[PDB]
Amino acid sequence: TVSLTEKYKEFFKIGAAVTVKDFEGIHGRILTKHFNSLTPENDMKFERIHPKEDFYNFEATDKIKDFALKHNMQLRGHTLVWHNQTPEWVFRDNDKEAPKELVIERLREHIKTICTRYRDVVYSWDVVNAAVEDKTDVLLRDSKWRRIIGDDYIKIAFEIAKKYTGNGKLFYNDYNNEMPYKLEKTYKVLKSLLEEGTPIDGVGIQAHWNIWDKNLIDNLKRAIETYASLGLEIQITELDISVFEFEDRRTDLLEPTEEMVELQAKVYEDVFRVFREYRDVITSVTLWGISDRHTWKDNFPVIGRKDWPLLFDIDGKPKKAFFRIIDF
Ligand SMILES: O[C@@H]1[C@@H](O)[C@H](O[C@@H]2CO[C@@H](O[C@@H]3CO[C@@H](O)[C@H](O)[C@H]3O)[C@H](O)[C@H]2O)OC[C@H]1O
Repeated sequence: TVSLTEKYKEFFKIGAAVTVKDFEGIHGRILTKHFNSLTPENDMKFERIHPKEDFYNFEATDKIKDFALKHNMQLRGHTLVWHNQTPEWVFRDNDKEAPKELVIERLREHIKTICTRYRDVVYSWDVVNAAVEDKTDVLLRDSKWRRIIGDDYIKIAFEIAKKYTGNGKLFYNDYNNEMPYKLEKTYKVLKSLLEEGTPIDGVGIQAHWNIWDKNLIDNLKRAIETYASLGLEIQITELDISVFEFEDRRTDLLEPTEEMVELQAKVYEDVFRVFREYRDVITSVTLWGISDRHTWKDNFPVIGRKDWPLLFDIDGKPKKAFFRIIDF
Protein backbone atom coordinates (compact mmCIF):
# COMPACT_ATOMS: atom_id res chain seq x y z
CA THR A 1 0.00 0.00 0.00
CA VAL A 2 2.29 2.65 1.35
CA SER A 3 1.27 5.72 -0.56
CA LEU A 4 4.28 7.80 -1.60
CA THR A 5 3.03 11.15 -0.45
CA GLU A 6 2.40 9.77 3.08
CA LYS A 7 5.80 8.04 3.27
CA TYR A 8 7.42 11.34 2.24
CA LYS A 9 4.99 13.59 4.20
CA GLU A 10 7.75 14.92 6.50
CA PHE A 11 10.32 15.52 3.70
CA PHE A 12 8.67 17.31 0.77
CA LYS A 13 5.58 17.36 -1.38
CA ILE A 14 5.33 14.58 -3.97
CA GLY A 15 4.02 15.74 -7.33
CA ALA A 16 2.94 14.55 -10.77
CA ALA A 17 2.49 16.29 -14.14
CA VAL A 18 -1.14 15.92 -15.21
CA THR A 19 -3.87 16.53 -17.79
CA VAL A 20 -7.68 16.38 -17.24
CA LYS A 21 -7.99 12.75 -18.43
CA ASP A 22 -5.58 11.71 -15.62
CA PHE A 23 -8.33 12.15 -13.00
CA GLU A 24 -10.07 9.05 -14.39
CA GLY A 25 -9.55 5.33 -14.05
CA ILE A 26 -6.27 3.89 -12.84
CA HIS A 27 -4.37 7.21 -13.15
CA GLY A 28 -6.94 8.92 -10.93
CA ARG A 29 -6.45 6.26 -8.26
CA ILE A 30 -2.65 6.50 -8.38
CA LEU A 31 -2.85 10.30 -7.96
CA THR A 32 -5.20 10.30 -4.95
CA LYS A 33 -3.20 7.46 -3.37
CA HIS A 34 0.35 8.70 -3.90
CA PHE A 35 0.43 12.39 -4.79
CA ASN A 36 -0.39 15.65 -3.02
CA SER A 37 1.01 18.00 -5.70
CA LEU A 38 -0.12 18.46 -9.33
CA THR A 39 1.50 20.33 -12.25
CA PRO A 40 -0.53 20.98 -15.41
CA GLU A 41 1.68 19.38 -18.08
CA ASN A 42 0.49 21.82 -20.77
CA ASP A 43 -2.76 23.55 -19.83
CA MET A 44 -1.29 26.52 -17.97
CA LYS A 45 1.25 27.32 -20.70
CA PHE A 46 0.74 30.64 -22.47
CA GLU A 47 -0.32 29.19 -25.88
CA ARG A 48 -2.97 26.96 -24.27
CA ILE A 49 -4.46 29.23 -21.61
CA HIS A 50 -4.14 32.52 -23.56
CA PRO A 51 -4.10 31.71 -27.30
CA LYS A 52 -5.30 35.13 -28.54
CA GLU A 53 -5.12 38.51 -26.76
CA ASP A 54 -8.83 38.66 -26.01
CA PHE A 55 -9.30 34.93 -25.37
CA TYR A 56 -8.41 32.88 -22.31
CA ASN A 57 -9.12 29.19 -22.02
CA PHE A 58 -9.64 28.29 -18.38
CA GLU A 59 -11.66 25.06 -18.71
CA ALA A 60 -8.82 22.58 -18.27
CA THR A 61 -6.93 24.50 -15.57
CA ASP A 62 -10.21 25.03 -13.63
CA LYS A 63 -10.81 21.28 -13.71
CA ILE A 64 -7.26 20.66 -12.47
CA LYS A 65 -7.72 23.23 -9.66
CA ASP A 66 -11.06 21.70 -8.63
CA PHE A 67 -9.70 18.13 -8.53
CA ALA A 68 -6.76 19.34 -6.42
CA LEU A 69 -9.02 21.20 -3.94
CA LYS A 70 -11.38 18.21 -3.65
CA HIS A 71 -8.44 15.92 -2.80
CA ASN A 72 -6.37 18.22 -0.57
CA MET A 73 -3.71 18.73 -3.22
CA GLN A 74 -1.96 21.88 -4.43
CA LEU A 75 -0.63 22.99 -7.82
CA ARG A 76 2.63 24.14 -9.31
CA GLY A 77 1.94 27.00 -11.74
CA HIS A 78 3.81 26.00 -14.89
CA THR A 79 4.75 28.31 -16.57
CA LEU A 80 4.47 32.10 -17.09
CA VAL A 81 7.43 33.04 -19.28
CA TRP A 82 9.02 30.50 -21.64
CA HIS A 83 10.49 30.64 -25.18
CA ASN A 84 8.33 27.65 -26.18
CA GLN A 85 4.53 27.21 -26.46
CA THR A 86 3.96 30.98 -26.37
CA PRO A 87 1.71 32.43 -29.10
CA GLU A 88 3.06 34.88 -31.68
CA TRP A 89 0.42 37.60 -30.95
CA VAL A 90 2.30 38.63 -27.81
CA PHE A 91 5.21 39.89 -29.92
CA ARG A 92 3.25 41.53 -32.75
CA ASP A 93 1.89 45.08 -33.00
CA ASN A 94 -0.11 44.69 -36.21
CA ASP A 95 2.42 44.49 -39.05
CA LYS A 96 5.37 45.58 -36.87
CA GLU A 97 7.21 43.81 -34.08
CA ALA A 98 5.89 44.82 -30.65
CA PRO A 99 8.10 47.22 -28.62
CA LYS A 100 9.41 46.58 -25.10
CA GLU A 101 6.64 48.35 -23.13
CA LEU A 102 3.76 46.77 -25.10
CA VAL A 103 5.14 43.28 -24.47
CA ILE A 104 5.62 44.13 -20.80
CA GLU A 105 2.04 45.43 -20.58
CA ARG A 106 0.67 42.23 -22.18
CA LEU A 107 2.80 40.18 -19.78
CA ARG A 108 1.43 42.23 -16.86
CA GLU A 109 -2.12 41.49 -17.89
CA HIS A 110 -1.44 37.77 -18.51
CA ILE A 111 0.22 37.28 -15.16
CA LYS A 112 -2.45 39.32 -13.34
CA THR A 113 -5.20 37.21 -14.93
CA ILE A 114 -3.66 33.74 -14.43
CA CYS A 115 -2.11 34.32 -11.00
CA THR A 116 -5.30 35.93 -9.66
CA ARG A 117 -7.44 32.94 -10.76
CA TYR A 118 -5.17 30.22 -9.33
CA ARG A 119 -3.24 31.91 -6.44
CA ASP A 120 -5.40 30.15 -3.85
CA VAL A 121 -4.34 26.63 -4.98
CA VAL A 122 -0.80 27.23 -6.35
CA TYR A 123 2.05 26.81 -3.85
CA SER A 124 4.88 27.40 -6.34
CA TRP A 125 5.09 29.20 -9.70
CA ASP A 126 7.52 28.61 -12.53
CA VAL A 127 7.71 32.33 -13.32
CA VAL A 128 10.53 31.98 -15.86
CA ASN A 129 11.43 28.68 -17.57
CA ALA A 130 14.65 27.75 -19.38
CA ALA A 131 16.02 31.32 -19.77
CA VAL A 132 19.68 30.28 -19.33
CA GLU A 133 21.48 29.58 -22.62
CA ASP A 134 22.06 25.81 -22.79
CA LYS A 135 24.49 25.57 -25.74
CA THR A 136 26.87 28.57 -26.07
CA ASP A 137 28.71 30.42 -23.22
CA VAL A 138 26.49 33.51 -23.43
CA LEU A 139 24.44 33.67 -20.19
CA LEU A 140 20.89 34.13 -21.45
CA ARG A 141 19.02 32.24 -24.12
CA ASP A 142 18.05 34.64 -26.91
CA SER A 143 14.23 34.30 -27.02
CA LYS A 144 11.68 36.92 -28.21
CA TRP A 145 11.07 37.65 -24.51
CA ARG A 146 14.76 38.28 -23.90
CA ARG A 147 15.34 40.25 -27.14
CA ILE A 148 12.32 42.54 -26.89
CA ILE A 149 12.05 43.18 -23.14
CA GLY A 150 15.86 43.16 -22.77
CA ASP A 151 18.43 42.05 -20.18
CA ASP A 152 16.17 42.71 -17.17
CA TYR A 153 13.22 40.63 -18.33
CA ILE A 154 13.69 37.96 -15.65
CA LYS A 155 13.53 40.45 -12.75
CA ILE A 156 10.58 42.18 -14.48
CA ALA A 157 8.60 38.92 -14.72
CA PHE A 158 9.30 38.08 -11.08
CA GLU A 159 8.28 41.54 -9.81
CA ILE A 160 5.01 41.33 -11.72
CA ALA A 161 4.23 37.83 -10.42
CA LYS A 162 4.99 38.87 -6.85
CA LYS A 163 2.01 41.29 -6.98
CA TYR A 164 -0.56 38.53 -7.56
CA THR A 165 0.83 35.31 -6.07
CA GLY A 166 0.37 35.88 -2.31
CA ASN A 167 2.34 33.31 -0.36
CA GLY A 168 2.97 31.18 -3.45
CA LYS A 169 6.70 30.66 -3.91
CA LEU A 170 8.34 32.01 -7.08
CA PHE A 171 10.76 29.74 -8.91
CA TYR A 172 13.21 29.94 -11.75
CA ASN A 173 12.92 26.59 -13.57
CA ASP A 174 15.39 24.88 -15.96
CA TYR A 175 16.89 21.60 -17.24
CA ASN A 176 20.49 20.31 -17.22
CA ASN A 177 21.06 22.76 -14.35
CA GLU A 178 22.78 20.07 -12.29
CA MET A 179 25.46 19.74 -15.02
CA PRO A 180 28.75 21.60 -14.25
CA TYR A 181 28.80 24.05 -17.21
CA LYS A 182 25.15 25.04 -16.70
CA LEU A 183 25.37 24.96 -12.88
CA GLU A 184 28.12 27.63 -12.86
CA LYS A 185 26.17 29.75 -15.37
CA THR A 186 22.80 29.41 -13.57
CA TYR A 187 24.43 30.20 -10.19
CA LYS A 188 25.78 33.44 -11.68
CA VAL A 189 22.44 34.49 -13.14
CA LEU A 190 20.52 33.71 -9.91
CA LYS A 191 23.08 35.36 -7.61
CA SER A 192 22.79 38.56 -9.63
CA LEU A 193 18.96 38.48 -9.66
CA LEU A 194 18.96 38.27 -5.87
CA GLU A 195 21.49 41.10 -5.44
CA GLU A 196 19.11 43.18 -7.57
CA GLY A 197 16.19 42.50 -5.17
CA THR A 198 14.39 39.98 -7.40
CA PRO A 199 11.71 38.22 -5.31
CA ILE A 200 12.85 34.72 -6.37
CA ASP A 201 12.29 32.04 -3.69
CA GLY A 202 13.90 29.05 -5.37
CA VAL A 203 15.28 27.04 -8.29
CA GLY A 204 13.53 24.28 -10.15
CA ILE A 205 15.84 21.47 -11.24
CA GLN A 206 13.79 19.81 -14.00
CA ALA A 207 15.68 16.52 -13.68
CA HIS A 208 15.12 15.18 -17.19
CA TRP A 209 17.61 12.44 -16.60
CA ASN A 210 18.71 9.08 -17.94
CA ILE A 211 20.20 5.81 -16.63
CA TRP A 212 23.63 6.19 -18.29
CA ASP A 213 24.84 9.41 -16.66
CA LYS A 214 27.71 8.20 -14.45
CA ASN A 215 28.11 11.82 -13.27
CA LEU A 216 24.51 12.42 -12.10
CA ILE A 217 24.87 11.76 -8.36
CA ASP A 218 27.98 13.94 -7.99
CA ASN A 219 26.30 16.54 -10.24
CA LEU A 220 23.04 16.52 -8.24
CA LYS A 221 24.70 16.75 -4.80
CA ARG A 222 26.84 19.64 -6.03
CA ALA A 223 23.90 21.50 -7.59
CA ILE A 224 21.60 21.14 -4.57
CA GLU A 225 24.39 22.50 -2.33
CA THR A 226 25.41 25.28 -4.75
CA TYR A 227 21.82 26.56 -5.09
CA ALA A 228 21.24 26.18 -1.31
CA SER A 229 24.19 28.52 -0.65
CA LEU A 230 22.23 31.34 -2.32
CA GLY A 231 19.46 30.77 0.25
CA LEU A 232 17.09 29.31 -2.34
CA GLU A 233 14.43 26.62 -1.95
CA ILE A 234 14.96 23.64 -4.25
CA GLN A 235 12.27 21.83 -6.14
CA ILE A 236 12.72 18.85 -8.40
CA THR A 237 10.07 19.82 -10.88
CA GLU A 238 9.90 17.40 -13.83
CA LEU A 239 11.63 14.17 -12.74
CA ASP A 240 11.94 11.38 -15.26
CA ILE A 241 14.67 8.84 -15.98
CA SER A 242 14.90 7.79 -19.60
CA VAL A 243 16.32 4.40 -20.56
CA PHE A 244 18.03 6.07 -23.56
CA GLU A 245 21.02 8.38 -23.76
CA PHE A 246 19.68 11.64 -25.22
CA GLU A 247 21.31 11.10 -28.63
CA ASP A 248 20.41 7.38 -28.84
CA ARG A 249 17.48 7.66 -31.26
CA ARG A 250 16.90 3.90 -31.62
CA THR A 251 13.26 3.03 -32.31
CA ASP A 252 13.58 -0.79 -32.03
CA LEU A 253 12.87 -1.44 -28.32
CA LEU A 254 9.44 -2.86 -27.49
CA GLU A 255 10.42 -3.07 -23.81
CA PRO A 256 13.18 -2.04 -21.44
CA THR A 257 16.06 -4.52 -21.13
CA GLU A 258 16.93 -6.12 -17.79
CA GLU A 259 20.10 -4.01 -17.42
CA MET A 260 17.97 -0.90 -18.12
CA VAL A 261 15.18 -1.73 -15.66
CA GLU A 262 17.72 -2.53 -12.93
CA LEU A 263 20.00 0.47 -13.63
CA GLN A 264 16.93 2.71 -13.45
CA ALA A 265 16.04 1.36 -10.01
CA LYS A 266 19.60 2.06 -8.77
CA VAL A 267 19.49 5.63 -10.18
CA TYR A 268 16.04 6.33 -8.65
CA GLU A 269 17.44 4.96 -5.36
CA ASP A 270 20.55 7.09 -5.70
CA VAL A 271 18.66 10.33 -6.54
CA PHE A 272 15.92 9.91 -3.89
CA ARG A 273 18.52 9.12 -1.20
CA VAL A 274 20.09 12.42 -2.23
CA PHE A 275 16.60 14.06 -2.12
CA ARG A 276 16.08 12.60 1.38
CA GLU A 277 19.54 13.79 2.45
CA TYR A 278 18.63 17.36 1.47
CA ARG A 279 15.14 17.33 3.01
CA ASP A 280 15.81 20.67 4.74
CA VAL A 281 16.24 22.53 1.42
CA ILE A 282 14.05 20.49 -0.95
CA THR A 283 10.39 21.41 -0.64
CA SER A 284 8.84 19.44 -3.51
CA VAL A 285 9.62 16.57 -5.87
CA THR A 286 7.40 16.21 -8.95
CA LEU A 287 7.60 13.49 -11.59
CA TRP A 288 6.78 14.43 -15.17
CA GLY A 289 3.96 11.95 -15.48
CA ILE A 290 2.23 9.28 -13.43
CA SER A 291 2.96 5.98 -15.24
CA ASP A 292 4.85 4.83 -18.38
CA ARG A 293 1.43 4.79 -20.10
CA HIS A 294 1.61 8.55 -20.81
CA THR A 295 4.96 10.25 -21.08
CA TRP A 296 6.27 13.06 -23.25
CA LYS A 297 9.39 10.91 -23.59
CA ASP A 298 7.47 8.79 -26.16
CA ASN A 299 7.70 11.73 -28.57
CA PHE A 300 10.82 13.58 -27.39
CA PRO A 301 13.48 13.57 -28.65
CA VAL A 302 12.12 11.03 -31.14
CA ILE A 303 8.58 11.20 -32.49
CA GLY A 304 6.71 7.92 -32.03
CA ARG A 305 8.91 5.55 -30.05
CA LYS A 306 8.49 4.34 -26.47
CA ASP A 307 10.37 5.19 -23.27
CA TRP A 308 9.83 3.89 -19.68
CA PRO A 309 10.91 6.84 -17.54
CA LEU A 310 8.65 6.90 -14.47
CA LEU A 311 7.88 5.11 -11.14
CA PHE A 312 4.80 3.18 -12.33
CA ASP A 313 4.75 0.88 -15.40
CA ILE A 314 2.42 0.78 -18.46
CA ASP A 315 -0.15 -1.23 -16.45
CA GLY A 316 -0.02 1.18 -13.49
CA LYS A 317 1.89 -1.09 -11.12
CA PRO A 318 4.67 0.27 -8.90
CA LYS A 319 8.06 -0.63 -10.40
CA LYS A 320 10.91 -2.11 -8.34
CA ALA A 321 12.21 1.47 -8.46
CA PHE A 322 9.10 2.57 -6.51
CA PHE A 323 9.72 0.11 -3.67
CA ARG A 324 13.38 1.16 -3.50
CA ILE A 325 12.65 4.88 -2.89
CA ILE A 326 10.12 3.99 -0.14
CA ASP A 327 12.47 1.72 1.73
CA PHE A 328 13.74 4.02 4.33
O1 LIG B 1 3.40 19.23 -30.54
C1 LIG B 1 3.37 19.80 -29.25
C2 LIG B 1 4.15 18.91 -28.31
O2 LIG B 1 5.51 18.89 -28.67
C3 LIG B 1 3.97 19.41 -26.88
O3 LIG B 1 4.63 18.53 -26.01
C4 LIG B 1 4.85 19.05 -24.72
C5 LIG B 1 6.17 19.79 -24.69
O4 LIG B 1 6.39 20.25 -23.38
C6 LIG B 1 6.60 19.21 -22.46
O5 LIG B 1 7.02 19.70 -21.21
C7 LIG B 1 8.19 20.49 -21.23
C8 LIG B 1 9.45 19.62 -21.15
O6 LIG B 1 10.59 20.45 -21.15
C9 LIG B 1 10.71 21.29 -20.02
O7 LIG B 1 11.89 22.07 -20.11
C10 LIG B 1 9.49 22.19 -19.90
O8 LIG B 1 9.54 22.88 -18.65
C11 LIG B 1 8.18 21.41 -20.02
O9 LIG B 1 7.06 22.29 -20.06
C12 LIG B 1 5.32 18.38 -22.34
O10 LIG B 1 5.57 17.29 -21.49
C13 LIG B 1 4.84 17.91 -23.70
O11 LIG B 1 3.53 17.37 -23.59
O12 LIG B 1 2.61 19.41 -26.55
C14 LIG B 1 1.85 20.32 -27.33
C15 LIG B 1 1.92 19.91 -28.80
O13 LIG B 1 1.24 20.88 -29.59
